[PDB]
Amino acid sequence: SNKGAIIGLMVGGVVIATVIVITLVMLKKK
Repeated sequence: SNKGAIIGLMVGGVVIATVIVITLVMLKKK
């Protein structure tokens, strides 16, 4: 409650950032 649940999305978002990094690595190919 009150910016309290905002942390919840920060937990499952750590894995979303791991894929974004490798993404830029696949772009240089083309």
